[PDB]
Amino acid sequence: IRLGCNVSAPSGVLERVKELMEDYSRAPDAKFQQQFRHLLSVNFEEFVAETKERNADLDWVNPKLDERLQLELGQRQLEENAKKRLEARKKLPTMKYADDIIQAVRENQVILIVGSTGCGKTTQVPQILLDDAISRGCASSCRIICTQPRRISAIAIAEWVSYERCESLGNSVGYQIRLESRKARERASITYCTTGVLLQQLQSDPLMHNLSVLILDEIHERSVETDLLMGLLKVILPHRPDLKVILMSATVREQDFCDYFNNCPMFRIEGVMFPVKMLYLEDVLSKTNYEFQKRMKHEAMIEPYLRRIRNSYDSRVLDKLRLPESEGCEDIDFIADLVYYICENEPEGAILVFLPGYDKISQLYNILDKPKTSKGQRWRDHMAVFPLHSLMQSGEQQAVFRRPPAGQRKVIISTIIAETSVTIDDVVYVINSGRTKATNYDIETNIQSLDEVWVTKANTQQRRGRAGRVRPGICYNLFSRAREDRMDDIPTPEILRSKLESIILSLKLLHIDDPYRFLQTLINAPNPEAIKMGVELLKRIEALDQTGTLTPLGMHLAKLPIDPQMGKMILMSALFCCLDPITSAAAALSFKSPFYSPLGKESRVDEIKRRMARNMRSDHLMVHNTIIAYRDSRYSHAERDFCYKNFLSSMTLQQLERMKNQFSELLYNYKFLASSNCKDAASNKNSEKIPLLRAIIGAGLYPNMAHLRKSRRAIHTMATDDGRRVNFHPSSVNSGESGFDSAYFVYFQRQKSTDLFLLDSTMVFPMALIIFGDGVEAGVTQNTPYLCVAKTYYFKCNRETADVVIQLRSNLEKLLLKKALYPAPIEENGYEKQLIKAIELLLSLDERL
DNA sequence: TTGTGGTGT
Repeated sequence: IRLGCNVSAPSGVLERVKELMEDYSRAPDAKFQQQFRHLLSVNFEEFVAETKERNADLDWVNPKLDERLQLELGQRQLEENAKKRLEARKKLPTMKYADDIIQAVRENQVILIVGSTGCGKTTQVPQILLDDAISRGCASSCRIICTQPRRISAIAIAEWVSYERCESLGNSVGYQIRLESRKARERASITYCTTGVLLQQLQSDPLMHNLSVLILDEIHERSVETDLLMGLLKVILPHRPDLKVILMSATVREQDFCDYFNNCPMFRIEGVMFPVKMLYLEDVLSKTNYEFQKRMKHEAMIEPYLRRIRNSYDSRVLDKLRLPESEGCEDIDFIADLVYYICENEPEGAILVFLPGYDKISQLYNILDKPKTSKGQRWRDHMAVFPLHSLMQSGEQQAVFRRPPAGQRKVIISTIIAETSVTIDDVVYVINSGRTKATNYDIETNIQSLDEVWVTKANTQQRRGRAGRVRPGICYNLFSRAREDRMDDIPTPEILRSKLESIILSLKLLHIDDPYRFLQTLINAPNPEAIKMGVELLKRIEALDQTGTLTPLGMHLAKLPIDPQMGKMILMSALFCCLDPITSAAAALSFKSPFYSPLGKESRVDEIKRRMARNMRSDHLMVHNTIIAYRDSRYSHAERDFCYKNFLSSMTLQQLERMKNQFSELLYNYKFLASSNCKDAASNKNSEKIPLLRAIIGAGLYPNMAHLRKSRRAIHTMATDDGRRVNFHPSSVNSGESGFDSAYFVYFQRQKSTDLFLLDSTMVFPMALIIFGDGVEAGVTQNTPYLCVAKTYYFKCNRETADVVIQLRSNLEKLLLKKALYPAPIEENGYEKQLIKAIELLLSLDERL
């Protein structure tokens, strides 16, 4: 055992802490206690009955509305706005099947519609089912929900389908996503939403009584939400005979879904696209004759393929495919030559180059921008080059989407972001390096890593169509055809890679009490070791009790749109009056940092972060400071200048602000706050006290802790509580810093790439860890009296302080248990406020003099 | 000294 610094407190302070605890301990309407007890008392049978009663609205129809819409449809079909738009809609493949689709839905509860881009299924299939019900004079009985993986999809598809109907948004077509909606009318309507919205609405309506038609789209992409929803439909659909489901998929393991729902009807709908010629590494080295130079394994794969094709390609081509570095992005200069080649031959069109990461995007960018070769210098001023990465500004500006200046060919160097989330319409030529990066989590060693990997067959299939949007394109694949056959079908479904805390807890509100029983029924069942490890985390933060049942705290957390650890942090912040800074830190960890990282500006950006951090040694507080500065710039009408100087995304910042206000209102709705403004003065009386902030930030991120032993920019010896060596990720404001007031840090995310990195961190103090943590005991190890936390970090503490801190932790526990069962804001002068003021005092001892 | 991508009445 190694002993750390002294946490003992002066007599005057311990005297006051004790006086305050005694005030608190002298204390003597909850609908929520009734709601919580009622959830736990019903079995599943009673749960299904009761929800049927509260969501009855769709048992009611409006014949005057049925008729009036039946009438306005037939009437407006003779006008000239429609009948051209009906006629151009009849050009889409999906419409050929309308009557066969209507019949399949009528005769079956679940059916599957399989089709690729341009078949129109997403825009057309809702309109078909809706205009049918209108025409038969049912319009008021028809309410259609169509889920989408991505926010942008949901809006744009909803604006489009609305235009096709000669209506503004908000009438028969609407969209709802997180914190934004243009809702359609209540009946006879189509609603596009993100898959997550539909899941949250299950809490109020777990059997989907408020919809007549559910349409899941892009289920082949295997997002966590659509996998969950399909599992949950196996539970729901037996109790909902009148409910109609349409599954929708690309042709990517489409049988998996047809299998999963009995053997249900499957429509295949032919695509609309310009053909994109597929070439491989043999075909590229055949055209450009590029020459390489500056395990095997690889020899075992390629040689058998070379034999079958030996008379279809030159012997020097086949000899190049034997080089390990011929495949992928290992040689950037090779890719550079391919871009130059397409500039020389081939018609005008944009090149989209798929490389795995930020590192490789910079390399090709520098080679294309500052060319060393003569051919590159020829082409340099004739290319308009956009790097495209989730961290770079180009995605959020207008340039990369528009066609380039005349005489310039647009070359986009992108990550997998250009596969779906971001689409550029003028791309005619796709260079697919075949390499992407992946996050893997090893459950055994508890290390998440970020590794370069080969893409899957589905990735390549998708990237090919990115060349076929405008005219016939070409897709250049920088791997052999032999590699393709070794590639997996689809990427590992997201749920097999994901932390299960949030899902497990969420199921409890749906009266799915056994996560092992339920999660096993998905298309791909998660490792039960991941389920257990999720249950254990929820038990650790006391969202589930020892027998695994929901606690009152856990029902609250289950009701916040954030992971349960950060939901708990936000609650603490209400009780401890730091609401504005803590919700900023919470919102940024859930979504993302506002900082761009443009090419070449890295150190300029490390400077801006360090500046905004205001020497507080916290990535999380640093973001809040940024949001404070952002707000002040709008009050100053300086906003746009402010975002340019500091390399900040205004789209991200406004989104953080929306998330924060959402957490404000929910907590105010739950009676933890007196005001739904996250800037409200009562809620923020502590928001200036930085040790209190670090304590609450730590309360959320515990138990992720690190200890720093070294010196030198500076060099760091640091290890997590598990013993493993780590460093601050170079993008964290703590990288290379020295002169920390404390040797302890908490972090949200640890990731292995070229080292074991803490992606984000806050400097914390031992007294805060002890109060809000667990594994606390007092003792004597050598001849020193100690106080520990997590049975890991042992601190010198005299006995008077240990006996107070431990009495303090008991009262804090008793308090939280009360506040969760009987929600009500902490009264400013009451008994509860005394215990808060006791903790404020003890934590304030670590203030910087 | 370095960062695949989604998302939550």
